[PDB]
Amino acid sequence: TTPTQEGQTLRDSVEKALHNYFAHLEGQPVTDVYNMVLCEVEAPLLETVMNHVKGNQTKASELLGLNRGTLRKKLKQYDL
Amino acid sequence: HLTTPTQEGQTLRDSVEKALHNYFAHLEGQPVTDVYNMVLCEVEAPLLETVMNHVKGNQTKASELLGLNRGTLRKKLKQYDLL
Repeated sequence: TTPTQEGQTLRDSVEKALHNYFAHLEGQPVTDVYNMVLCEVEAPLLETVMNHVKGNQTKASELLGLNRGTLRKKLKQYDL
Repeated sequence: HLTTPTQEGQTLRDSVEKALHNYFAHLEGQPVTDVYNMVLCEVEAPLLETVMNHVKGNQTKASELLGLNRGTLRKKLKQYDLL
């Protein structure tokens, strides 16, 4: 009923977070942007889902629509 | 820096934390699937377009920044409709 903002949607959070990163660079060699960015999304993504199902990795997999192996593969890339 | 009423900039990783805490809180219990594609497709989408403007359509230079080959970039570039 009072004044209230919208809610930075995940798509808009990236877009404006990236955009502000392509201004503090202003021309300098930067490679592996996809792997760097995916990493900073894939870690929090992976470990936030592991809370909600309390680490039950069988239920973690059904959420992301992944496979247990594929899940535990990326899972093992961060923290067992 | 900003010594003027200004908040702390959501570092991208933090932004992923909050949007999923918030996401899952409103779905605690409902069978949700394909969150990996769904999040990925919501990160790759801006990521491609945002870079695809830093160098103005030059896909060759897009792959030199992103770090993909002109064939993973391309088939991805059009997954999120940027051919």
